[PDB]
Amino acid sequence: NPKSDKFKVKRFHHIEFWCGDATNVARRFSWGLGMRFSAKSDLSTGNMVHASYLLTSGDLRFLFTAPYSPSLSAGEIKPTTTASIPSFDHGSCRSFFSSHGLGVRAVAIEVEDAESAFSISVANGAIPSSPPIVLNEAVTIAEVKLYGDVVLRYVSYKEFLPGFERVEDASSFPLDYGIRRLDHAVGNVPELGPALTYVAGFTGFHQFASGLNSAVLASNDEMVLLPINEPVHGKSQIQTYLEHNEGAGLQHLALMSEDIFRTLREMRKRSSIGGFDFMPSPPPTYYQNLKKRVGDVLSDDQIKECEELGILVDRDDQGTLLQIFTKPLGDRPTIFIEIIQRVGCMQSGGCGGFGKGNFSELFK
Amino acid sequence: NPKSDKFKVKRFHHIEFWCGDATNVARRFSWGLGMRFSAKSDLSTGNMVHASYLLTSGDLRFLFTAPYSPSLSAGEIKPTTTASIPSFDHGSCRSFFSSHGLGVRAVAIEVEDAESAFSISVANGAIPSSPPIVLNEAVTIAEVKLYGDVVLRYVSYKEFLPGFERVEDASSFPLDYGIRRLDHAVGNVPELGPALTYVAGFTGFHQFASGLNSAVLASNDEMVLLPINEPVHGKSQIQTYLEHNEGAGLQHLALMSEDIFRTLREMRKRSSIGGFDFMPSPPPTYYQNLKKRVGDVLSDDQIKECEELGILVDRDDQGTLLQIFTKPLGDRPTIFIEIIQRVGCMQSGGCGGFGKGNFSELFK
Ligand SMILES: COc1ccc(-c2c(S(C)(=O)=O)ccc(C(=O)c3cnn(C(C)(C)C)c3O)c2C)cc1
Ligand SMILES: COc1ccc(-c2c(S(C)(=O)=O)ccc(C(=O)c3cnn(C(C)(C)C)c3O)c2C)cc1
Ligand SMILES: [Fe+3]
Ligand SMILES: [Fe+3]
Repeated sequence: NPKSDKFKVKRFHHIEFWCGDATNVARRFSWGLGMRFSAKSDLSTGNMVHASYLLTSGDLRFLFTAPYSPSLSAGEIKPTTTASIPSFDHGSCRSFFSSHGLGVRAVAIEVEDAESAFSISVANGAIPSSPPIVLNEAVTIAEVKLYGDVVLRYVSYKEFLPGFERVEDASSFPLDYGIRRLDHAVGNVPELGPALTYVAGFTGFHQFASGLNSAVLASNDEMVLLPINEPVHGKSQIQTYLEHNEGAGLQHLALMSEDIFRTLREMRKRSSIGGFDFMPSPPPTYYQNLKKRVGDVLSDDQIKECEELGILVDRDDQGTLLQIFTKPLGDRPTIFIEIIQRVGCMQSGGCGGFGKGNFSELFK
Repeated sequence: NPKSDKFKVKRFHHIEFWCGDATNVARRFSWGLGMRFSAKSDLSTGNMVHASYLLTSGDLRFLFTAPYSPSLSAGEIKPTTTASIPSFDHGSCRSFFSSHGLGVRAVAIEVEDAESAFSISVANGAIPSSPPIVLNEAVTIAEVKLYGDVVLRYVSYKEFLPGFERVEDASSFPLDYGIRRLDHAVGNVPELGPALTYVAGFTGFHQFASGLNSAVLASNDEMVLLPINEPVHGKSQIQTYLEHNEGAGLQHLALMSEDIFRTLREMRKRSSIGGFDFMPSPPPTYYQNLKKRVGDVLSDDQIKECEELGILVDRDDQGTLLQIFTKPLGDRPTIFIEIIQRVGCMQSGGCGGFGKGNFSELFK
């Protein structure tokens, strides 16, 4: 839109979850989402600091990290660290998890120059989290505060980060349920205004046009979308999140699927056998009314298939979007996932909206 | 053997894992081990303190617990607690996990009288962890220190604990790979002598007849088996465990299978899709030699099936045992699982031994 990015942003690079045990979370997510085990950085690769496992599905990258006993790297100093992600900190990790529980620590975006991106962001009010560091004279990584204890990590290149080792053979089963990339990453905050002013201030991201108030910030080509909500008192779902999460943090990750019907069949088969659960499906009435609001974009047959899978539908102009939501990913009623597929706008980011019309249509 | 139990022990009741996120660990374990989601105690059941999920497979019960934000129960006091497991403590839980990582907090055994069991144990040198508390005038639970931060929980009745809610319908998929009960729970300690003297001292358990020294303690009917190892310096596998685990703790849980061949086929199918990995199989030579050492108990065909599944075999007198080991359950190279099936002794506990002969046969 006005295209005011203060630095060249390319696209989402990865999402990093800080966990208690990386192995168990990553394996659960791999099976439930159909993401392949692609790379690792841990004791077997010489990393005495943290255990990190990368899952991939198309362009989507989910990183799962947990801290080893500090005792293993007690003789190291930053200049001699065996960690592959220099920003990692045992104390910060444990504190983050103890406070918020399983959740996203970093929303990483690929930029043309992470060093430049960091300096420009800070010059513009971003709170530094981790300075630019050049890994193997090939990749540069830097971090600034986004909201709560969630950071925005900048990654630039001159597969995954150096230090990581590609997973081979049978250790890497080719799971794939259709998920292809991260559409949007939404955060919950107590006060939307200051959060918007802060994030838009350091990145230059423009605004992309109950119980909550929301706003979507987007890069120049609107492919990187960072929405934010705040609660509206007088009980907000966003307020309950803030309480259980102990403050602001990522609310949901919307994952684009090249075939949402296939992704939902595959995910639903695995719900009760190690996978993810979905929220209760809409009533039959929602599908009756769907025939009247999107009848021109989806046949009666495509609508029945949406009903079988509990898929929700909504639309703007230019496009339509199919979406569905999982139940919380872990113990706390905080972070959850959204599976989405957009029809139209030939594709332009945000085609079809974000389903705000479903909040209403669902209640009816 | 001498049958010196100081109180009436019945059998293993459950194993409790203290986690960062109970939901994710429990769902991963459910799928990888084929254990049904049977009961829960969390926000939906009114528990504002902890999230606890029970998985069952035959008589085997695996409990997964994680602490919610203390803020949710900040107005509670022990006399008004909403926790279903009165021994739970946010601080202790977080400390345990931060220190050791994902692992067993409690090895629970059913006794005729948990109050009596606790008092007698303490009179005999057991270090109290949690006093006897009567839940819903129906179940009594008490805890004493076993080793490290692992406690021995006594449970007596007058399904699972009160407060827990049975999982119904589709929320409980009937997974079952053949696992039926807990055979033995082994702990690693720095000094075997004092640990044996301590545990045998308060329970009356009798001794059931490289790099390590081990000893097996057993109840009267030898159905409850609590083995313990210590490292032997001059690098012990047990020493590496102690370092990564930050001290003593449960090393492995041996799970009895009513059909180890079926359990291994099912588990192996799921290894790379959210399940558990197994250690590298024995060489073909191990199976050639197996034909000569157990040829009278297992046909050539049964031996080839053991080779396909990587199952190890060993024997004493009275019986033979089939066993296999998974790779560590979580991030740290600490706790792992053992799948076992015993042939003979018609069944008496410990029939066939524990595979000590395999340590040698494997190296060759
Ligand atoms: C907690 O239970 C839930 C789950 C999903 C929704 C829900 C619904 S519902 C009630 O229909 O199910 C419709 C759209 C969106 C949705 O994902 C969204 C809404 N606005 N935006 C922005 C980008 C503006 C934050 C989104 O990303 C969401 C989260 C609401 C409550
Ligand atoms: C860490 O890698 C491993 C995995 C398994 C074994 C292993 C082997 S191996 C080398 O053949 O694979 C054979 C038997 C047993 C076994 O489970 C055991 C041994 N003694 N006892 C007692 C009860 C006395 C502690 C047991 O419970 C075990 C743990 C050894 C190293
Ligand atoms: Fe969304
Ligand atoms: Fe064993």
